[PDB]
Amino acid sequence: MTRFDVLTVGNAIVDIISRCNDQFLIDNQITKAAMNLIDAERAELLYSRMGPALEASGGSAGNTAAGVANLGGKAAYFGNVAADQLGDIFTHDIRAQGVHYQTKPKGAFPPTARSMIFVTEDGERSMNTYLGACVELGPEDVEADVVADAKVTYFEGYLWDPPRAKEAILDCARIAHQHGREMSMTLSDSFCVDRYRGEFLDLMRSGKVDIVFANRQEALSLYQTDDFEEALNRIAADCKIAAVTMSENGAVILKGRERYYVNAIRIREVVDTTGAGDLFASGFLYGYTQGRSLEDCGKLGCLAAGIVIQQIGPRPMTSLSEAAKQAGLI
Amino acid sequence: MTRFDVLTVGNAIVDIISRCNDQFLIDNQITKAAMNLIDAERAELLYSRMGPALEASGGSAGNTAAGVANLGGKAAYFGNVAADQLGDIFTHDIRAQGVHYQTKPKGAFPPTARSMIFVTEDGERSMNTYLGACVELGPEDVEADVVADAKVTYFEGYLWDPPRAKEAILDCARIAHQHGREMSMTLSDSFCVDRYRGEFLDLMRSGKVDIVFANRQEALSLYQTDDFEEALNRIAADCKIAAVTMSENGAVILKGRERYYVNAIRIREVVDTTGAGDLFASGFLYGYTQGRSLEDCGKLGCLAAGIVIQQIGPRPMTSLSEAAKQAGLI
Ligand SMILES: Nc1ncnc2c1ncn2[C@@H]1O[C@H](CO)[C@@H](O)[C@H]1O
Ligand SMILES: Nc1ncnc2c1ncn2[C@@H]1O[C@H](CO)[C@@H](O)[C@H]1O
Ligand SMILES: CCOC(=O)c1ccc(N)c(N)c1
Ligand SMILES: [K+]
Ligand SMILES: [K+]
Repeated sequence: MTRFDVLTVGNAIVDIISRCNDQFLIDNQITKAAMNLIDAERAELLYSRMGPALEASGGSAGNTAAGVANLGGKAAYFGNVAADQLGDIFTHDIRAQGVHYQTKPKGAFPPTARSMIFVTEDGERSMNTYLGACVELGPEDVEADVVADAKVTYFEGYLWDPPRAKEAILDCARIAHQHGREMSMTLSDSFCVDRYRGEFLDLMRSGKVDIVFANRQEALSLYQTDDFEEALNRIAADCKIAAVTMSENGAVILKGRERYYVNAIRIREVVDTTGAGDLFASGFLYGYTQGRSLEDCGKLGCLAAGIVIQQIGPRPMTSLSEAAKQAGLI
Repeated sequence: MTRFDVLTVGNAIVDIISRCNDQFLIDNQITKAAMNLIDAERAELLYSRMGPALEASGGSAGNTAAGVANLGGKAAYFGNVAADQLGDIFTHDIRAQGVHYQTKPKGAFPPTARSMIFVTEDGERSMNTYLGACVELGPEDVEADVVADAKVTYFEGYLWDPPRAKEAILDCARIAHQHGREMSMTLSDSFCVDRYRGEFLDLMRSGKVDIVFANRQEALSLYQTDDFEEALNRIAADCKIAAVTMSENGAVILKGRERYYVNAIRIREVVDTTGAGDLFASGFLYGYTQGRSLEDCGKLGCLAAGIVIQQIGPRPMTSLSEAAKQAGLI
């Protein structure tokens, strides 16, 4: 009997969300559909140009933990905020969803990370992230008893950007595996992959990462190929289990020579794609820690992903567990 | 020609929004559909029990100014925040809508006001407001040049709660009337009216308030009657122009013996009633300052109101001016 099903580790972020036209992206040299890192000066500049906005707790892994909790699984989260109002919001939202969150702020500066997310008419999201207090996450924030007591520890590729987070993750890897648990990562973003390609591959090939999440872009980038079939064969060879999403075309789960294809739910309208990948991981990891088939994990992933893209905000405001019961996924 | 069509004055507040069941209201002794004032200790308590939330810039008058700006009118706002992150959010959202907002924060403490708004399945909103830095708004925040140059200065009844706001308002009344402009107020909330009945009536009868906004509940409370026909006759006798909203039953505008009845627009679904009255006033005051007839002012009000209640958040995220152009109201 174990304390947690899923522990996630990520950049703790509050989203600042606004709708824009595509000319806004071009005028501001914002790479569309991507995570764009920005300094404090650029953050002020972009905000000055941003329309009236809504705020909502974010962070890829934070969203994923929240999604596991919503579904009914037992979640935990590691991520550093500042001792400020944005930090208080982040802390409230994740804890109120029923996720264990005990990471202590280190001070007020740097302030709590934020991401200005611009949503275009097509529902695509373009993120502009000032990492703030995220740069302070290190080994000192690893709650060893939590990693030891979690079926899966899952982390973002995004953590390779701040300086010392990777050290926390290696510490996590070691504790998890010594306790016979498994480690999971998402590739996060195609440019993030570009930046850390060798390191990500090393994590997979050394056995420090057991299950890998990727979308089509991330997979294509990982192997710098335009051949998706090549990407699928290579990713299968590089990790024990790979879950590869393909947006409206659904997902394929890979294990050794096994492939399991899952359909995407049919959408009324794409509101905002923010959190689709995160919530796919929520459903997959919930199913996975409940002992479900790799196909059923895929199904749960697509269900959670499908729900999150039909609302504003990265964390489902409706009941995932209820949705899963209605869908016969239970 | 003048710089401003509408100046509004109010409690500068950021909303913290969550959906709840009706048992939540009962267990926490929250008065349904009402503005519930709370201290710092109660705010912490309620937040600790609140679910994952979304933040959005609020304040009744704030929403109203932003709504006038959305429709194409020239707006200005007086309201006091603190020098903190919530205050920076408030300052951003109202300015980015093209509202003149120059009220200077006095420090970091008390912090920026916030209201925890719980939305029930029926779409009703129950607000729980800590006034924070709002208690510091006073005559010193009256930008005399703005009042002098605004066609209408509009204020909340809610302003009678903080200690010195009423002094700013009397200064606005004097300046507005001496420059040949009009003063407007909203009765805000039925319990607010209970609290300040004598003072509100005196504002109306002395000529400091020319145009009054009320919903059915507020009108009945103003005269402590369950006879709505009595309320309409009495309100028409106490102010020059009365705009009385009746939710799904639309509105009635009253001027002397004239009555102009307006229908509510067709609604897909009542998502969240937060801002309905605020945006009615936006539509009304936009028409009014554009020389439109009282009936067409009603119509523009009902349109702006009808749009706001079909979304989460108190400020329409879509173009009101475009909606009005499509609506044949121009
Ligand atoms: N650098 C980053 N690291 C982790 N998460 C991020 C980063 N930038 C944006 N996000 C989060 O990604 C989520 C969508 O997947 C958003 O909620 C946003 O907060
Ligand atoms: N005491 C108050 N004074 C002014 N506005 C308020 C108060 N409490 C809540 N509000 C605002 O009322 C709006 C809905 O009319 C919400 O956006 C909320 O911010
Ligand atoms: C409900 C939020 O309020 C506070 O935390 C708070 C209020 C007043 C103060 N002076 C301080 N320091 C904090
Ligand atoms: K979304
Ligand atoms: K609303």
